[PDB]
Amino acid sequence: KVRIDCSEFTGSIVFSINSSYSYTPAAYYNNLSPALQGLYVFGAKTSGVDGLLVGRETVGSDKSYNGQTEVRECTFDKFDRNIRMGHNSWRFVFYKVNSLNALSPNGILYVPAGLDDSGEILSFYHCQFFDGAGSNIRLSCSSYTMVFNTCSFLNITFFVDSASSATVTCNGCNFENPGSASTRRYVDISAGHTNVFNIIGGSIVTNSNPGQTQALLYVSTDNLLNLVGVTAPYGGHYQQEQELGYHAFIGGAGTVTTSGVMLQLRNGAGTCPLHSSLSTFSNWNFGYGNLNA
Amino acid sequence: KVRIDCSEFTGSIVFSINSLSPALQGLYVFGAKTSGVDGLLVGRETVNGQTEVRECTFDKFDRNIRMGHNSWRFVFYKVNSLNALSPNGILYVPAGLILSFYHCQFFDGAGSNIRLSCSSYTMVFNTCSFLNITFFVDSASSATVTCNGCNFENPGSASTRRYVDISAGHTNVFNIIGGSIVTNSNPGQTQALLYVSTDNLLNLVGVTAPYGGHYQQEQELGYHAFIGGAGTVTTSGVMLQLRNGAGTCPLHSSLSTFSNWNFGYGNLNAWTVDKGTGTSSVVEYLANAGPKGTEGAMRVAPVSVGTNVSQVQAVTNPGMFSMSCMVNIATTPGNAGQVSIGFLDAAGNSLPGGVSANLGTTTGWQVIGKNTLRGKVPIGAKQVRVNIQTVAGADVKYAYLLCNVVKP
Amino acid sequence: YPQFSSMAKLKAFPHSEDGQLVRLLSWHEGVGLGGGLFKVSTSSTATGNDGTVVVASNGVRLLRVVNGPIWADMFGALPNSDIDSMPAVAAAYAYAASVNTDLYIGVATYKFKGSTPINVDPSRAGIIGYQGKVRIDCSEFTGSIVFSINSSLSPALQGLYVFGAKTSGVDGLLVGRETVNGQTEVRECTFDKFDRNIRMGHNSWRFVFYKVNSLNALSPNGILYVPAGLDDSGEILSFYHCQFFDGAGSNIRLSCSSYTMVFNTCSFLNITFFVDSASSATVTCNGCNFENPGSASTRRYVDISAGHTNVFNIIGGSIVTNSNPGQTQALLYVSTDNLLNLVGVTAPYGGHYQQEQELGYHAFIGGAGTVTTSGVMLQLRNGAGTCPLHSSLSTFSNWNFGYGNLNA
Amino acid sequence: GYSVEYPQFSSMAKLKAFPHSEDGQLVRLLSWHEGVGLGGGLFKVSTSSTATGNDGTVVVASNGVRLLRVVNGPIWADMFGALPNSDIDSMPAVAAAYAYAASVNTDLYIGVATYKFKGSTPINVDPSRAGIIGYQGKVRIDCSEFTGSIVFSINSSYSYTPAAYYNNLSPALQGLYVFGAKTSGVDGLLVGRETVGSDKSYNGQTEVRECTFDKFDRNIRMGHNSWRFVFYKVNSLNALSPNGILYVPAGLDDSGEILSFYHCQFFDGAGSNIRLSCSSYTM
Repeated sequence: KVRIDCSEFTGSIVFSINSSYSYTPAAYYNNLSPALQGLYVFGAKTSGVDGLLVGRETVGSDKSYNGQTEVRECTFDKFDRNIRMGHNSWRFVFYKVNSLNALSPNGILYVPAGLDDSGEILSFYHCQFFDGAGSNIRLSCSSYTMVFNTCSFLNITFFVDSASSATVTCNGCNFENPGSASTRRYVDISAGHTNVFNIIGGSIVTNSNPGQTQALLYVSTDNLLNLVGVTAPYGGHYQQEQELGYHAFIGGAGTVTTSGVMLQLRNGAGTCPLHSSLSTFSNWNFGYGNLNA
Repeated sequence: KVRIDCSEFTGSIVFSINSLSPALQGLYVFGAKTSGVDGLLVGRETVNGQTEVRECTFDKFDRNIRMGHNSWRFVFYKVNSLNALSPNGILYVPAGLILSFYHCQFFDGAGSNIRLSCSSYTMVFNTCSFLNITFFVDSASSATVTCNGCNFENPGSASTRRYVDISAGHTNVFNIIGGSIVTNSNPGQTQALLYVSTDNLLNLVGVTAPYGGHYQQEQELGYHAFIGGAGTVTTSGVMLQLRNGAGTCPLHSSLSTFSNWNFGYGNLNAWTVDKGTGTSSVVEYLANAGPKGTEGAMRVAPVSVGTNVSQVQAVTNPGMFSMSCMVNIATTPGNAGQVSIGFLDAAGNSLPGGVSANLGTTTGWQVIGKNTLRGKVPIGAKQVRVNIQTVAGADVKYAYLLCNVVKP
Repeated sequence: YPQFSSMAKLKAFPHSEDGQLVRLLSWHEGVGLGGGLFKVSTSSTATGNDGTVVVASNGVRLLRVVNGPIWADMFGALPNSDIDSMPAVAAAYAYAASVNTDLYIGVATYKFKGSTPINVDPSRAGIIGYQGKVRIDCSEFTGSIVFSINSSLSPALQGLYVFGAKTSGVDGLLVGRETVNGQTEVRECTFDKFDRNIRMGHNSWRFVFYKVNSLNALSPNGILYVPAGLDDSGEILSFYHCQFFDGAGSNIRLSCSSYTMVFNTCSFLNITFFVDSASSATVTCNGCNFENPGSASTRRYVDISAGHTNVFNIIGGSIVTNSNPGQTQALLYVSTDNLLNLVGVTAPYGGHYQQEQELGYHAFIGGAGTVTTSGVMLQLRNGAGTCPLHSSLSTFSNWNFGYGNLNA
Repeated sequence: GYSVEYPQFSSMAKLKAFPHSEDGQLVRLLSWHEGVGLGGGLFKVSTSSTATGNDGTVVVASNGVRLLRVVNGPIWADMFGALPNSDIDSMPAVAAAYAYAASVNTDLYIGVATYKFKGSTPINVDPSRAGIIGYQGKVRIDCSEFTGSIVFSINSSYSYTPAAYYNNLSPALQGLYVFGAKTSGVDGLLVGRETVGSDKSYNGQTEVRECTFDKFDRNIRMGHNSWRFVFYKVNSLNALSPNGILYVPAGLDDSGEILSFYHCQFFDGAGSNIRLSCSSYTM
């Protein structure tokens, strides 16, 4: 129950977490105690003031051994970027960490491209990511692997535009639009190649809005979206045909796979197919240029 | 940062845990790699609560962490284990005995590894990392290991050690879900980094299979693939690195798209042989003629006109594929021929997304298909057809025609 | 002094007082690097370079008051940052060459982006790390070559670890030019993860390589490539204590005719040395090691595969063969009309030798060329055994019954 | 004319004793030792820094405020208080300077002079991180009073990368005339390590250049992981041991690949010789 009011702080970052060692004793000590615990840290949405920097702003003379560092039971609120990955952002674990109401469009959680010695299993357990006023999560770094376990993504979009080899795994997470009338996507893998997004279990909740004019899940060419053990939602406000030209849940020219997915066959409003890549029938869109098949 | 120096401790084990605070928390416990001196024993050496070890590091013991007989449910959180003396020193579950690990790091063994040898034993790792160590599973029967969101890597290492080696027993299961498998370039990866033995299973879900130019697993297997062993491999939502400039390889024999791919039938069945007008062209099965000299091979020496050997099988979107071939050109006028992969719908119509690999003129056993025979399964595809074309006047042996379409 | 926090602020201000001294705190805002005193000149028409000559927005020149050496930070290079430093380093080198002084680069990591090569003119200036482990990250560079060395003395390049990301079509170092006296050296540099790490082009200068490392290239000729057609490059290419290793499929290929290369105390590890020049290529290796360390791979060490009158000399040094499943092919190959001379070196033997699979008989060297031996030693006390080297060294006539009879 | 560009301090002691209070302020150290005119430079005052003091590049004032040296180029020993031509043991200052230099992957330079090395603590050069370079090749190191097992060892801290990238980029030792007094048990240079480590040491491409080792027990001795070292213009002379000029003992691990010597002079006449006893060794 410690609250840190940073409304009058004008620095670039309030907290940074980075080891002073390249190997030992960091390989013995990082895991013994949390780096930050029990702190509710909030600002006043001042431009240029970030909450937490994970790693360092610039590449060090040597590597910084940050593996096994923990941020626990903390909230970062009303900063420009609440949590930002820097160099040497590897094997950090966030347990019961909340990020909310950030100023930047990437303010909830930002992983910029170009990071050195970063990307090994950035883990989040029981974390809450929330906004609704334009801030989102964006993963832009290549060869970056993140795991979210029992986390909540509320009124935000999870953007992945890494050039290559991003892997996001969500186990038991809930994606929801509570209170909001926004048509924003839940997950948007918009660029690069060999990017993988896994939705394993959890729930996808789609509360009614004026009309869902775009697909809530989007996977671009050469990327993969895997749905495992999850129920595909349906609502009468679903109007994804405005974007795609047809009534389907997922957009984009990437690939979707389905394992243990359920449909709401019991929904009075109806049910829709998930993605073009799951088409049962050949020449489904008459893309052959003829009527063959 | 509490530091427990056990370099002069001469006992069998330093700590034991036997019967909701954690049992241990906040301790760096290290030894001097003295033989017979173990760090942590979970349970007793001789034959219903939940207990936890958090925020501890075990280092430089014979066996850092060892499981014993105990009925309590154990959970590890932010535990490091590194640099042990015993070959099983990182973590050892002996035979004759759910164990859960969260954000634990098992690394820098310098010869020490993880070994699960206990039958009917279940282990779960979440957001853990296994670095410069091997994970052995030689349980007699029914061992289960599930790694969700974990990383297997060789950071800064030249070693060709395996990442996962399921080496014995039956009905042992190893699941890799999400996370990452990273293979930094080394002097040459001449053995498979994943191995699943007979009657055992390796399941890969939602993880990207890496590729690197240093991959040389054919030295062990006789053919270019990622996983060895006569067990079974399943894939669901697995991504292949189709745009990797060095190439891509199939994953396992158990995922072969085509029948009689290794000519283990003892014949050329399942392969459609079309000599064309070249009735004189010879297409024969040759025993003990492949790369290892212990496997079948198909020799094709066309005369006057080329010969095409093909096989078609069922496949459908969604899917990704990669194929490798073992080819030995004895002699050829020019380009010896071409291996090609095409897709068709159920009505036989050819579809876009076909790929081909030219055989060239170099003699001797060689891998074909690395950066050529790969891609995405086109939408609406219902059949996949491989065709092996050999030009007239060329004499070529073919072996291990391994294609994988990674999908459920 | 009047103070400006950044180059942008310095350029934007309307400087009007001739001779006035102003202080630049830093080239980039807040970094505290690249700053210094500048003198306003209203008469100067010198070309701006954003380093020693700054042209303000109003056209007034500011001339850097230099107290000491030129640093790339003075031209806007940002060490240990994700910003592209190549324009600043290129501009700094251009100034350095203009005053016939080497460009010193401080120890740090620099990112090279874009597609514009830097051409080092060794008759004017080299690029020298001062002093330590300087890293030049070219992973995002998309040009044909990062560095070229061409005039048409201090070393041209020294103390630099230059690496890419194995992007196809992006080469590391080109010595000479793409199209048709003087001596210059490349020393203490590492080239890593390019398509072709080092490629020879057209040039009349005698190049010497000292303590140069080349490894892990994408191209099959990626370690070191001497293409055919280099008629204008008549000088001997010399290498001293250079390491060519861990190619991950990349190799050395000499394809140019009438071309001579000399290697002294170099190591060729986990790579093949190819020579396929049409005629009159000469490679001499004195005190070199050819080995397959850590990977135990069966790939050939030396393959003189084509042409005529090509000579490969192995003088002293060592040929080491680590054990594998089976050495099913000869590690040394010399084709028809070519010559491999072995002098004062020990031929190795191992029980894994299975060269009869390729040759039909048990011998160390393959090919229909010629092998000579002077002062060569055999491992006569090797318990696994010993084998003959080559057919061309046959003691007895009609040894293979190639006469078509039993004569002799 | 009594104005100065930056606040000036005549010695390291005065710099540390002053109560620095203005964050970011640039101050000038005229010299490490008062009046000597060596080791000076510009320092940036930092009140936020928690970096460990080393009395060279990171200075901690008496009030705890850090002063950070503005360094352009290699590290010099006189930045850490090393004094030319002195009777005081210079090995602690050079060891401290090298420790920082290696920590930032930068070579250590030593100014032209004669230095005395006393005590018994060897300097272990990590060729993957930093070398020790005598300025203009005219550095003399008097080890007559050194009682340790070896003056210098050269061994990498890595088993593979980045040693495969860095070892070649600069010499491990250059421009040093190192001599002892033939006291038994004191060796000059150890190439590799004394004992087999848990992992191998990637020492390939490491260079000793323009150095002389003289009047030691064994001047140059090969240890474990002694592979692909190159010695250029290195001289070994007047050693005590019968194998003192250059000794390769038997039993060495991960050793023997192309140990190379260019323009080296091996001379004695008083009983010391070269002996290669290790198997599978190529020189």
